[PDB]
Amino acid sequence: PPVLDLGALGQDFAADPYPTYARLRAEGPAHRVRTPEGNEVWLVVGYDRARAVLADPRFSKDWRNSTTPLTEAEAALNHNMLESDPPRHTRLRKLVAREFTMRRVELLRPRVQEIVDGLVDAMLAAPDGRADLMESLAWPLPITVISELLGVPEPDRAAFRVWTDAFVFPDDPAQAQTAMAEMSGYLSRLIDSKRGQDGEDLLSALVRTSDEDGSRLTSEELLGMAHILLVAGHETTVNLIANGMYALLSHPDQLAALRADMTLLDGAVEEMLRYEGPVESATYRFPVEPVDLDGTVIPAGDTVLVVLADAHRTPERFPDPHRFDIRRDTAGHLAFGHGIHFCIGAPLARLEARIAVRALLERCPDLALDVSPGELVWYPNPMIRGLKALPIRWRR
Ligand code: HEM
Ligand SMILES: C[C@@H]1C[C@H](N(C)C)[C@@H](O)[C@H](OC2CCCCCCCCCCC2)O1
Repeated sequence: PPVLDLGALGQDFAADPYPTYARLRAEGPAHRVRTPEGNEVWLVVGYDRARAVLADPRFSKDWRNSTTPLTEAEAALNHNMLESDPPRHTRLRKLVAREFTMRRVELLRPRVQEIVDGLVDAMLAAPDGRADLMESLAWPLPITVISELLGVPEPDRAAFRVWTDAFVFPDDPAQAQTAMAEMSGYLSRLIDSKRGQDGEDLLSALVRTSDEDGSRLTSEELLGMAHILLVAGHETTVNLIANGMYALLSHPDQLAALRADMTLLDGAVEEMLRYEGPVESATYRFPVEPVDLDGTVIPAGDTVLVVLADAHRTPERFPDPHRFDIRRDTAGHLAFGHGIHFCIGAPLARLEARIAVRALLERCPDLALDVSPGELVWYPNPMIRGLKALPIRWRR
């Protein structure tokens, strides 16, 4: 079986990748491909198998188990809980699990509500009643919340939309590398700027942790932890809010239902995650030994991508999978992963999305998509499902 080239597709595959994935699931669970970027990885498709592989400790997240080389810039950033296995994963996550529980997150609700209120105020002041939702709300909300939590100064934040329109979605390989180096350079200087200043933000608390005992949180892990916590939502929450609003605006009858009964709101957010969540493939996994998936043997050290998008379109698990239905049973979706690496930010992502979605519906009369779906442009990236821009309008 050849290597299916996804850069060849090309296309087209950016707009709607799903039939490709379903086409593979038909044959079997595991498939060699080459990305638009051009790397040889395995894809794992189909719900049951995707779910199992996410939580299977035969598939490592530690790059020591991978045969793929890292650049120096990549390596500088990889001492984080997501690119670790137990016991390191266990020790790292314990350092911040208390910060991110539902109940600690619930305390942020007034402030999140306040940030959204202000962003929409600003949005609604447009004379023509037209906006790009990505710029006015989807981007600035998550960055503002996570920057306050971690103590990134307001003037420093604009650089991050630049670095992420690079780490996450490049446009040139060397420039993703440059972005990485600059980001790491900056986070290191930010870390140093907290020392001895008695800050109460999370980054200042992590600095003292590391300084009190380097075996509990090394200086590399400290930088890794700042990095992962900061990037995670720039790539994800931004896209859930934009993909989800697009979902709703492009299924007017679901929008109408949600307007008629806002108690449906949490369920609608879940179905935005199921139908078009931002993570289309989970982060890299590395078999620690050959792994046989229904007669396909994945060799030790190869790159394995769990395709969450396909799992979410598996009809035996999610009937009429292509229907966006805000009242669907979404229980068991994979949009936040599964197993020891299950999303730590999930309560915070859900709080930000639920508040943003509610504010839009409540405050934008006759909110509409302001281009046809066919004119929207999705990033070519097959790991992150995200839009370049989301034009909307409302009645002024
Ligand atoms: C809608 C928004 C979000 C989505 C869809 C999402 C999705 C995910 C997924 C799928 C994973 C598992 C990756 C894998 O197994 O390969 C994950 C892990 C992780 N997420 Fe989230 N995420 C979101 C928001 C956030 C936010 C806001 C934060 C930071 C507060 C965050 C921090 C992390 C961290 C640190 C991990 C690694 C956890 C571990 O390895 O134990 N995420 N996320
Ligand atoms: C550590 C990984 C390595 C990948 N690589 C090509 C440099 C990158 O795309 C990924 O993604 C970001 C956010 C985008 C993927 C979201 C998956 C779940 C969020 C957890 C944080 C990962 C960081 O960070």
